[PDB]
Amino acid sequence: EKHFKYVILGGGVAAGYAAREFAKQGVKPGELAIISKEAVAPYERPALSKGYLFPQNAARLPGFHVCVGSGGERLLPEWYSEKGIELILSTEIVKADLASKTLTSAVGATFTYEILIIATGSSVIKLSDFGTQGADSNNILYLREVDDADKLVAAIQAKKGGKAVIVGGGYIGLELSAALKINDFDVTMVFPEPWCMPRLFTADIAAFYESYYTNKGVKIVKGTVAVGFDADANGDVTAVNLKNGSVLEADIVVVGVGGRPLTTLFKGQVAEEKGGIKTDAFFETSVPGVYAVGDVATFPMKMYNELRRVEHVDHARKSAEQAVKAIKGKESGESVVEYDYLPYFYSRSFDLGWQFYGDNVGDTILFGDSDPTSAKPKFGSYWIKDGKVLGAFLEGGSPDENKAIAKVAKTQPPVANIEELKKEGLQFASKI
Ligand SMILES: Cc1cc2nc3c(=O)[nH]c(=O)nc-3n(C[C@H](O)[C@H](O)[C@H](O)COP(=O)(O)OP(=O)(O)OC[C@H]3O[C@@H](n4cnc5c(N)ncnc54)[C@H](O)[C@@H]3O)c2cc1C
Ligand SMILES: NC(=O)c1ccc[n+]([C@@H]2O[C@H](COP(=O)([O-])OP(=O)(O)OC[C@H]3O[C@@H](n4cnc5c(N)ncnc54)[C@H](O)[C@@H]3O)[C@@H](O)[C@H]2O)c1
Repeated sequence: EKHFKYVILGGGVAAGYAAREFAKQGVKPGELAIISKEAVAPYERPALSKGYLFPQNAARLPGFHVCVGSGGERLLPEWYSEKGIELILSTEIVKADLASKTLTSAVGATFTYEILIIATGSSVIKLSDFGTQGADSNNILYLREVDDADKLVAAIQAKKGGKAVIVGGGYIGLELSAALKINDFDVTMVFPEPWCMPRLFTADIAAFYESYYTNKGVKIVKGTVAVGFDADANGDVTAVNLKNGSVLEADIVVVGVGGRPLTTLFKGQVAEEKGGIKTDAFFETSVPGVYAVGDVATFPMKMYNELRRVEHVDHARKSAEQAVKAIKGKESGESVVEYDYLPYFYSRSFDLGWQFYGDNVGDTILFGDSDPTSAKPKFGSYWIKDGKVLGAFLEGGSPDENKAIAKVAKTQPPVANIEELKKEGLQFASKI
């Protein structure tokens, strides 16, 4: 039975960035523990679907421990022990009782706390959820944690030069389709929607990336779903059966069909909304002394005057920081300001890299070029509602251009002339 003044439950992005903030805020040896079911210290999860899969110069632990993903210092296991912050690894909590402030591990150990930070992130929706036949065949893989990534690297090696089917057209789908093609697989991506990345992309943006990918040799099958998987006598996947009637041969299948916030330990004990744990502007739940951050939190997004849940990395880092600031502020008598987040999303495919800021609401225009067979692609999009820019996307931007579009999203400037916005889209951003 161990007690700590502060317990972070989960050892991911938000956990690590919260530890770093606790350090900055003066935490003392013996005050803080992090409990994680993973066997390693907090790391930059984004590396797992990018640099981890590169066929050379790949990312590997301990290189991508937090906080190197945002250009900060690296927090190795030794940083935590030198600060007297205890890492309790390979420990999965299976029961949380918020009244008695007690956590229980699968093996029966118990942990009590005074303040709890719920940083349990998301799990992955699985094809067993859809009732897809044969979905338990071997070499049908999902990607969330570094153990998953290691299985994937192992399959990439064992099936070298084979066929991969990627089930899903979101973030995992785009990144993994690219990764498998770069590792010399024949790759087909399958999804039900009419264009990829429906959670952000417009039809116009999606067409650029889908043409890019098919020019690289990736096949895309839209408007269908998997209905079953053939397997061999060892139970290893051999083929994906589609609802449209097509059967795709496959040595590896990777699935990216959505994440789910891991809130199940807390059902009934805290207020929920939009699938996550409802919080205030300081990441406090409906239970005092219990905070939720990162992917599990539904919080007030001040600039859009709405409750939202964000399932991306920038928010996991900044929410973690805000929570610790609020906790420390409450212990002194000190005021903290309400979280004021600008959504920042990004991804990379092959030699492409885009950034998006703000809100994808209103009607869209493109600017730049747009031609996927251009020497060096560089184009963007503005989302315009009520005469003002609410969202901005840019592929191929310099650091100054990226900062400029972020300033557009943050300040929501009015648009006088649309044709002058489309010719000179970034001149507009730079004048803001
Ligand atoms: C492969 C991959 C690539 C990504 N890349 C990007 C990207 O490029 N850009 C971007 O904006 N976003 C990206 N994301 C999303 C981003 O990483 C998440 O928003 C971020 O990790 C959320 O941080 P978190 O702390 O809330 O959760 P997570 O980092 O998932 O951390 C949750 C932690 O809690 C542990 N946990 C859960 N339940 C328990 C329990 N019961 N007991 C003990 N431990 C538990 C988990 O094992 C894990 O350590 C990506 C996600 C994935 C999966
Ligand atoms: N660059 C990034 O921001 C980035 C990269 C990797 C992962 N992630 C995160 O990791 C989590 C997992 O990503 P994800 O791509 O699984 O989810 P996502 O929410 O980004 O995409 C879900 C996708 O599942 C597909 N889908 C739904 N039903 C399906 C079906 N029946 N059959 C085939 N496809 C179906 C859709 O094409 C949809 O695009 C999310 O939180 C995501 O934000 C983010």
